[PDB]
Amino acid sequence: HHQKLVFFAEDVGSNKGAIIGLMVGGVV
Amino acid sequence: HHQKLVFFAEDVGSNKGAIIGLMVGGVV
Amino acid sequence: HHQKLVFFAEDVGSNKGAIIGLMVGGVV
Amino acid sequence: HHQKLVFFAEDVGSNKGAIIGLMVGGVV
Amino acid sequence: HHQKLVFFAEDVGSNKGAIIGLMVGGVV
Amino acid sequence: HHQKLVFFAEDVGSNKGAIIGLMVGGVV
Amino acid sequence: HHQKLVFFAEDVGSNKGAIIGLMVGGVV
Amino acid sequence: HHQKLVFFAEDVGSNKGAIIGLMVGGVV
Amino acid sequence: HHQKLVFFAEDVGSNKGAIIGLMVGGVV
Amino acid sequence: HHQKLVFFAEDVGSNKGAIIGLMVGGVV
Amino acid sequence: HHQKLVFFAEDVGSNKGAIIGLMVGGVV
Amino acid sequence: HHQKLVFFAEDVGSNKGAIIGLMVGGVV
Repeated sequence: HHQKLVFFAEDVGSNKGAIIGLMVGGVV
Repeated sequence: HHQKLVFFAEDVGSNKGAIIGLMVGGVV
Repeated sequence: HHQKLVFFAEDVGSNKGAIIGLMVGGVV
Repeated sequence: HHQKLVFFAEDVGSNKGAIIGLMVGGVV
Repeated sequence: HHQKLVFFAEDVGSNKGAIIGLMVGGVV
Repeated sequence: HHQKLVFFAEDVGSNKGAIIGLMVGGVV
Repeated sequence: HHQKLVFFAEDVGSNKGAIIGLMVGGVV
Repeated sequence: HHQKLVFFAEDVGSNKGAIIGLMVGGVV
Repeated sequence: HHQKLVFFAEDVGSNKGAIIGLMVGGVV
Repeated sequence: HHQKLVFFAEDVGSNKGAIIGLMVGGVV
Repeated sequence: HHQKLVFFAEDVGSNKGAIIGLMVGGVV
Repeated sequence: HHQKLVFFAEDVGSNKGAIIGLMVGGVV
């Protein structure tokens, strides 16, 4: 009477890229 | 009387790309 | 009467990339 | 009557990348 | 000959809510 | 000869809600 | 000779709601 | 010949909420 | 010929909430 | 010919909340 | 009547990368 | 009637990288 259960979870809400807010430039 | 169950989940709401807010430039 | 259960979880909300707030530059 | 249970968890909310606030530069 | 410049940025990639990976329960 | 410039940015890629990966339950 | 410029940006790619991957339940 | 510049940045990638990896429970 | 510059930054990558890895419980 | 510059920074990567690894409990 | 249980947890909220607040530069 | 339990935990909230507050430079 064998029995097995497996549960797995990966990469929940991580930032593997970039999140950048503001960029400004140039002569004035 | 064998029995097996598997449950899996990956990549829930991560940012693998970019999220950038504002870009401004040029002479004034 | 064998029985086994496994539960696993990886990478929950880490920052493997960059999160940068402001960039400004140029002559004035 | 064998029985086994395993539970595992890795990388919960660490910063393997960079988190930088402000960058400014240039002549004035 | 007056001149003024202002630059501002807030809340770049923070987690003000929850990021939870796995939930399991019940009799077996 | 007055001159003024303003630049602003808020809430770039934050999680104000929840990001949850797996839910399982029940008798077996 | 007055001159003014304003630039603004808000809520770029945040999750104010929920992002949930899997739900399973019931007797077996 | 007056001149003024201001630069500001707040809350870059902090966790004001919770980041929790695994939850399991119940009779077996 | 007056001139002034200000630069400011706060809360870069701190944890004002909780980061908890695993929770397990129940009779066996 | 007056001139002034100010630079400020606060709360860089401190833990004002809790970071807890594992919790287990219950009869066996 | 054998019985075994294992529980494990690693890398909860550490900073393996960098968290830097402000950078400014240039002639004035 | 054998029985064994193991519990383990590593790297909870250490800084294996750098946490640096302010950088300024340049002629004035």
